[PDB]
Amino acid sequence: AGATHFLTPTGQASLVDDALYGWGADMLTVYLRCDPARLQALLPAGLKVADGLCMAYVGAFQSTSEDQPAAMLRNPAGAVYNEAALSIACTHGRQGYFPAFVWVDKEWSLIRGWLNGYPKKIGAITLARPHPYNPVTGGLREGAVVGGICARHGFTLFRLGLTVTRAGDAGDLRSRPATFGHRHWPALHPTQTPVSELVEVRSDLRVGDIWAGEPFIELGSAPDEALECFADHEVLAGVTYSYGFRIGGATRLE
Amino acid sequence: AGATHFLTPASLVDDALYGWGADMLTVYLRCDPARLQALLPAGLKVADGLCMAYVGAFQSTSEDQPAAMLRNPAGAVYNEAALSIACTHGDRQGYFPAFVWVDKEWSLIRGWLNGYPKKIGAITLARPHPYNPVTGGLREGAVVGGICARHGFTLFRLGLTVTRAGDAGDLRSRPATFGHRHWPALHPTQTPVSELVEVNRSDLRVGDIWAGEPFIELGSAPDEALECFADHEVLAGVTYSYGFRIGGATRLESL
Amino acid sequence: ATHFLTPTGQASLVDDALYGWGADMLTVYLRCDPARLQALLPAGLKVADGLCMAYVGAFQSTSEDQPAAMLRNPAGAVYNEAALSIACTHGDRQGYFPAFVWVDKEWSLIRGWLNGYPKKIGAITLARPHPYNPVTGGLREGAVVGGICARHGFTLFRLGLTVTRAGDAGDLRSRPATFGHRHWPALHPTQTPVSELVEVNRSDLRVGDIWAGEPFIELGSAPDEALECFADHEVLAGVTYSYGFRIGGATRLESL
Amino acid sequence: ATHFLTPTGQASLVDDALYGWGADMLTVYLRCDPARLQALLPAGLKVADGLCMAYVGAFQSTSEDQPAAMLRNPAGAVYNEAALSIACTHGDRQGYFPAFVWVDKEWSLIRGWLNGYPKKIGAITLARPHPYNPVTGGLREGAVVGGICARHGFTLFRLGLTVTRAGDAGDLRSRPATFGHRHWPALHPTQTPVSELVEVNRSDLRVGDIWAGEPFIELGSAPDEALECFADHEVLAGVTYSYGFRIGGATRLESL
Repeated sequence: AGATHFLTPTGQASLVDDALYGWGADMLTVYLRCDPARLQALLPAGLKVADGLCMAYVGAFQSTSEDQPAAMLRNPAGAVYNEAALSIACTHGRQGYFPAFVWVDKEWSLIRGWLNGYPKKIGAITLARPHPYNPVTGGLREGAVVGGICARHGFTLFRLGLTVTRAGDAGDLRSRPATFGHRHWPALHPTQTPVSELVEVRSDLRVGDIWAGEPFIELGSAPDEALECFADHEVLAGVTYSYGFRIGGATRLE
Repeated sequence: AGATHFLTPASLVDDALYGWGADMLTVYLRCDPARLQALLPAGLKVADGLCMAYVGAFQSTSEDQPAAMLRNPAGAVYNEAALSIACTHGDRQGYFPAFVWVDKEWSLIRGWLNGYPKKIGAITLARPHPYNPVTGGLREGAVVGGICARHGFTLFRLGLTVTRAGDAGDLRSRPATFGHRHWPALHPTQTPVSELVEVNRSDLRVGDIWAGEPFIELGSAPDEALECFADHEVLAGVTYSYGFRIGGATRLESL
Repeated sequence: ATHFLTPTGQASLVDDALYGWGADMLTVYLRCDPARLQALLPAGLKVADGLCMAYVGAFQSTSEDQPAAMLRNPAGAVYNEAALSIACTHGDRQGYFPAFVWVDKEWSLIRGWLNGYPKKIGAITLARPHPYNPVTGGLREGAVVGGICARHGFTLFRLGLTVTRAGDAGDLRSRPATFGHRHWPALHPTQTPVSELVEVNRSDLRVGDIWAGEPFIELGSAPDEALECFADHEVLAGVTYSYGFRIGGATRLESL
Repeated sequence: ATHFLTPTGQASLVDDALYGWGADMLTVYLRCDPARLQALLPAGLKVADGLCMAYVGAFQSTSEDQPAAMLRNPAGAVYNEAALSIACTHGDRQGYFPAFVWVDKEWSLIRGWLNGYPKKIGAITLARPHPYNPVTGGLREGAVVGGICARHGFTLFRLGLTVTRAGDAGDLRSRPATFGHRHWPALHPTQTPVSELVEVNRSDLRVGDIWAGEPFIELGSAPDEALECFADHEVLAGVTYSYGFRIGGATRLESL
């Protein structure tokens, strides 16, 4: 069921399948508030910024195609990726997030993302959590620390951290049901066929192993990024957790 | 004038003319034309099975930011390996670069936008540095090497033992580069794109050409189709430098 | 304790502090020709019956001295590692000699070398099913686990497991000692070399969440490696598990 | 030769053969407070007037007795490197001590350490205009050159040059010696440590294709680095050039 480059009759060499995928992930998330007017400039036409709430995350993801549920056995690097993002709370009519800036370390997740309107670049991303068998720290508990960082082209993009203060629950995260995407494929020559459309993307959502705590975030700057759009912020809360979901193709809105 | 994500008033790619300079290691091969045809998009017809494998070190610059290299050096260089198929569109002769791996996603996306099928890999081109006092630079007896890998799998290895200075007779030049600009729908409501394009590069210059004894060794990966190039005859090897300018690829027809 | 040496000590790759590790592991046990493996052992170690261990792991290390360093330096707190290790003995004492090891963080490379663990830098991935993944679930009967490592563009080896059952410490082949060859050669005759056999024992050890299954291994080859030393093997067993440990400096046994 | 030690020796990271290098270099000269730089120097080296050099380079090395290794192992034949080095003296002998070095191939890290060059692994890019690029041309008046290095996600430093004129050896601040601290500490009191000052001299040296221009440097910061030691500087000059050299092992001068 491979649907992209490299196209061959077998489909073995395609980056992404036309198939349902499943994800499990561990996440470090920091909620922020920026000037809503600055964030609106980053939103595609038809989405309205909320009160400036933003989420920064660094996560470690494990995805599986329903078309090849055992692919991890022979191709482990095709089954895991890391990702960092700065996402903006917004509305279409319906509450959601628009993930304006996303960096991932596997291009199959980049392209799958782009096809469903997720703006992604390639970066280097690390999520560090205390391993539960680590005898010096144990795992997640009060006093545990979690860290994340992402970088691209030699530039630090942002750093995130959490000092865990207590076990948490769904109250400690700002869930908004929709994820809005901008499926965009521009023309570099006037004869090329462009695509530009708003889409909405997840079923079977489970969230758990939630810990809340004292967050920190430090934004970097790069000549080919626009990180300053998130610079003048209020840091609201931090949480770390695990989550699983299924996604298909994102549905065209307009 | 960034034209892609991230769109802000941070784009990977500019709507602008780009220039490249590059050093290249190239091995020409012949495979079964019938196997290669299966890799060609509709409307391109395989030639006699001629294929080219290359590993190159590229330096690209946008005319919109000709000095970007000063502040963003990693945005100005990339490495790339490819397996390309000699083919025709009508009577016009070209190459279709069926499998390409590059190590910078701005080159991946620029490639995809102009119909180059690219993945991200790790690619190294090693050529003798002219100031190296043990070897000197390129000359008779010099060796050149290239390798590319993805997901931990070796994709292919290339090499050359230089035998003599060369000239354009040693490059199997075909004027067109044909692409498949492809953007599929993952939901039936999404708008797909599938169109054949032709890249014309202006200002092409080739030089510092050396010919020699080639070698190639194909790997295998569960998410690649390297076997399509496996049963081959190794024809020739060359290393050289080349520069050109490219704009967008012109649309030829829908698929 | 190492470069870069400064008055603060903040730029040292490796320090004297005690560390703890947690890890998830994929391990395949093998049997090779004992005579071939003996050629890889430093003087004073005797091969066992040819038993070997291949592993791929995702590791997380923390200093007792800086237990919260992970908050500001996450990439300094995690690494992946792959190894081919040889079961052997020093006298009647049973251990492993980890002949070939590849890691993706040089602070782990250097700590290894200082204790006689031979390490190179490679690219290493361990993939296990995430428990929240709704397509697969986590570790269970029928789950698959994969690992791969590569260097210089060459696949070094691939490992995998199809889980068949829950497991126990019985499915691991414990030999307490890790023998090392602490080696620092002279590149000029006036330089001071080091060559000595050392022994590490874990001062804290935990294994759990053990799953056994059907293994596979596929060795590659590279011009600057000696993977063929492990090539003609019998595949014995496979296991995936979680692991925790504490290690200090390795005690010198004898000069070489 | 080093790990991995095998009878063949095909798996050693480093051999004691003579090597030759060719390289393209971006260099910025600086002056810092000599008192801060002295704190980074090992005992027996005296800081000069505070002159430091920052460089980013693309290197290509070849073993004199494996001169064709690049054909089959290209990644073993090239590396990138960034450094901050301190002008100093040993007696009245003038040299550089390369206090902080980041390289992207561990065989270059280890060869460095053996010869007393303190090296870590980083990601390093040197970008120079390719002569065949029709938008820019190559090196000329008005050309721009850039270099950057990073580790653990932290930018370490950035360098750049806007070329103003062709240059010559007058534009280099050549000091014949490179002084090293060959250091191999003990992690257990029974282990044999090494700590000695060494001197490397080039037995073949070439510099050419020199261009001078307007430099820039921007130091970063990291929790596991000490880049602030170079922070309060005066930017003196910038140059890009090509370089070739042969080096063997560094000679031991004295213990530390």
